[PDB]
Amino acid sequence: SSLDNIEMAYARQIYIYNEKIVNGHLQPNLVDLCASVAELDDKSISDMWTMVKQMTDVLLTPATDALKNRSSVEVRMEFVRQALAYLEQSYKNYTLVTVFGNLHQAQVPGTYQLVRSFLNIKLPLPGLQDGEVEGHPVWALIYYCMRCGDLLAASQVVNRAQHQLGEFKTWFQEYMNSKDRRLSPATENKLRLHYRRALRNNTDPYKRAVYCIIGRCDVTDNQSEVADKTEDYLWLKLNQVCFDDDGTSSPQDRLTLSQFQKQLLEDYGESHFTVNQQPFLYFQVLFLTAQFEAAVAFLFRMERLRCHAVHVALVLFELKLLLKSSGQSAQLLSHEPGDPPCLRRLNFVRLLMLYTRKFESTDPREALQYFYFLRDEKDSQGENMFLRCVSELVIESREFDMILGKLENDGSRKPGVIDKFTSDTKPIINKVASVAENKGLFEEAAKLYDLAKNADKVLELMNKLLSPVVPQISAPQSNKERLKNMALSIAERYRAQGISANKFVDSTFYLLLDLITFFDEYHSGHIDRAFDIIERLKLVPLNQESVEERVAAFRNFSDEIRHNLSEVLLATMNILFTQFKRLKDRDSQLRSQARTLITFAGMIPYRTSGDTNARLVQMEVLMN
Repeated sequence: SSLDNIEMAYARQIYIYNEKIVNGHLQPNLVDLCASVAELDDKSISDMWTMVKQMTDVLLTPATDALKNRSSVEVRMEFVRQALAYLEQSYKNYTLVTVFGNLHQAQVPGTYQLVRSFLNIKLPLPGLQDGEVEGHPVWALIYYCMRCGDLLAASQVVNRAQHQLGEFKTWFQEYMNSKDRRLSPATENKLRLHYRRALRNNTDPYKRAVYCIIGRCDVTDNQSEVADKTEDYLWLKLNQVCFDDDGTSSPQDRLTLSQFQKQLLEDYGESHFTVNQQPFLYFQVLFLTAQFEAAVAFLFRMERLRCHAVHVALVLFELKLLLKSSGQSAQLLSHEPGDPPCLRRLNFVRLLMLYTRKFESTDPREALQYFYFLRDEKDSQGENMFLRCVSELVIESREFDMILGKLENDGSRKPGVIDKFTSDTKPIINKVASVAENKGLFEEAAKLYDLAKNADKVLELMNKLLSPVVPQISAPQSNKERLKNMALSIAERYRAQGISANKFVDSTFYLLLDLITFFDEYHSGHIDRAFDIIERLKLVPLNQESVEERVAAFRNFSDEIRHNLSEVLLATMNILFTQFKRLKDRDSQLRSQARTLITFAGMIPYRTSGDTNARLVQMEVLMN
């Protein structure tokens, strides 16, 4: 098996997810099934799924293309709110463990008191301004209340520092009471002027940071003294991004979400974030900024972490969030000319195929579960992608019994892996059989048509396969022996089970087998038994009385039968010629039969009739 513990754990979740789809039961959320796998791995994987769950928990318009939803301002703003919520709750957890040692012992206080207990450890310094509030510097209290996502707690601190904060009291009030955490253009410019004029080059880093979080200003300043870690930097910038240009505000000192997204993907990039040691940190950077496709593409190239990237993509696919490439030939990560900037396309088919191809040779059962995600996908020619992957896997692996089921001698069918995806498995088996047929795998196709109980196609292909080998020697491990044996198996099973194709195809098949028996007795030297066979077949005439009706019947015999007339005539003539020598009136009728064959041969057009008729007459001459 090529699947490791986590990869296999994921596969089981896909098995469960698919089982519910097929049986029309209440379908549990895939993200939840996948998140439970993090228990078997580090906290990075648990944190990844926690983030993914929150970033994809947004309100989407139903029955709508992912591009329309992903491009709407409502959805884009909700991604930011979900990212800010995650980053704020994450920091509040870091504060709970800092004060209580671990999240277990926190068993809860309000944000204001929690921050106070936190500053005892965080700030057990000179530059701070505007005094304290109940023992701790006011701006540190405000910043960390905001960093924990509790604006009400921050306002309580402001309400207790009205004295020295000045006009910031009313600015924070408007900010908190605004629905989108945004000041009015007039108050924002006022604050911005106040920041540039006075509070720039200030000694209280918390004051500067709080000011331009509220004012969404100094966007090139990362406030590193207080927002020293990557998540603090994401939280800061996401609080400052402006989505669309309203046409009235000044663009100076403004950070749009598009720029910020392109700064992290293009300008900074993998290298900046110490990528190999902390690939999940860059994945978080991309995913928290709603660059889902680029995030998946990035993590997918980390082959040790590829399963995580694939199953995040499956969640995005199932939630109708994923932006998919139009074609299967595009790169893994691409973009279309009319898509908004920073929105990218993921080649979903390619990503899934590259993943299954790692293990479909050793674990075909699992690969089939992942193929089912392509049941609604179509290839460049319009074929169902799930059936195409199934057909190719079946044909290339030759695991016909396991995947498609096993036909038993009594006509029953043992279920296969395919039975887990439907109850009407016959059309799928037939489809795979046709694919094998178009590829020239006629023996394989016939077996598959037999599994599908498609008698017309089985005997059609067997006629095509038997016809060339009818006169050949049934040598061990030869093509004729193999084809003859599977023809005898079919004949026996079909006779016992009462199965029959259309009369024309059906009679051709059993006549081809009867001729195979004729030649085998002939090649084995059983001249008399061979003669008894061909006579009972009433195929060629042995007396002038039967010549006319044999010529008539030959006009409706299949090309497969007509192709073998030459060898039937030669072998039959040699039988009469052999029986003639062994006598040395038995002669009159023996040479009369030979002359009947020549007469019959002359009235019938058949392959190689010139050289054959010559050889027949040459044997007759050695009898008269």
